Amino acid sequence: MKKEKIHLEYLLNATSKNILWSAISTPTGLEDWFADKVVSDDKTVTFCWGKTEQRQAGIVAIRAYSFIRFHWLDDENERDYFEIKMSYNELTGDYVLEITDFSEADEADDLKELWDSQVSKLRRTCGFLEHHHHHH
Repeated sequence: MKKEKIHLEYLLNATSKNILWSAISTPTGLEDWFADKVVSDDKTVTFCWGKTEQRQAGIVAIRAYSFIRFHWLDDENERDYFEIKMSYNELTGDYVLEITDFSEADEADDLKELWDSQVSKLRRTCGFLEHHHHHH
């Protein structure tokens, strides 16, 4: 009936730094692994695919890599809110990666398939292998 808030934890190896998801705050960082092209402006990110249909999303809050929040200019206040944290474990070297998503009970089954698919796979690949495929 009402969406559930879920923080999804991914274990990233000590080889990988903060720059992974800290890249999404900058144009050249984001378009390196997101969309065809990303043209930025002050406090607004403009995504450009094939010159037909280009989108904009404003930042809510951010600090280095401890947390970063994106939210659309079209979706000003409803359900399109996602944020990404990462923290450096000084006791081992590896990163704890925490993404805040909203999903219904029926959709949480998909997100838990994405949970087990990623957390088990990062171990056997030793680093990264992305399978949280583009839905919404």
